[PDB]
Amino acid sequence: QSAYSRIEAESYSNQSGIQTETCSEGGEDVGFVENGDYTVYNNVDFGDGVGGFQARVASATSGGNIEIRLDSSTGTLIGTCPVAGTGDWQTYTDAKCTVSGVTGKHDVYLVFKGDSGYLFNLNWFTFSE
Ligand SMILES: O[C@@H]1[C@@H](O)[C@H](O)OC[C@H]1O
Ligand code: NA
Repeated sequence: QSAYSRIEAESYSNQSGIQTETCSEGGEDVGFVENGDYTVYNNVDFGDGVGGFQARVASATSGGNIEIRLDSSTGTLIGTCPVAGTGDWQTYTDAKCTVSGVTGKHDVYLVFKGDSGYLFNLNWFTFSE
C-alpha cells in the first residue's frame, strides 16, 4: 500500500491493546488507546519523497503522541505526531508532523504514547511528499 494513500486506521495488519468502533464521521475509528498501545500497517511503500504525516484524530482528554516507527514496535523512529484534545471522542481534527527521510517498503507501527487514561481515537492517516 502506498504511504501517500489514505490509510484507514481500522485496516491494520496487527494491533496491540486497541478496539475498533463506530466513527461519527463515517466508517470506524481505532479507540480505547492507552500509553503503549499500537497498530501496524504492513508493506507500506514510501518510494523516495516522504516529508510529512497527517492523522485524523479525536480526543476527550489531552491527546498524546503518535510515534511513527518502522518495522517493529520499538523500531527506528521517523516522526512523532502530537495530538491535542478536541473536546469529544467523536469530534475530529487533523494532527500533523514532519517525517524523516525514508525509502522503500516498511511495516509502519503507530505507537501511542502519553499521560494516563485514554489518549485519542484515530480515524485514518496518510503521509505527504
Ligand atoms: O471512543 C472511546 C469511547 O467509546 C470510550 O468510552 O472511551 C475510550 C474512547 O477511545
Ligand atoms: Na477510519
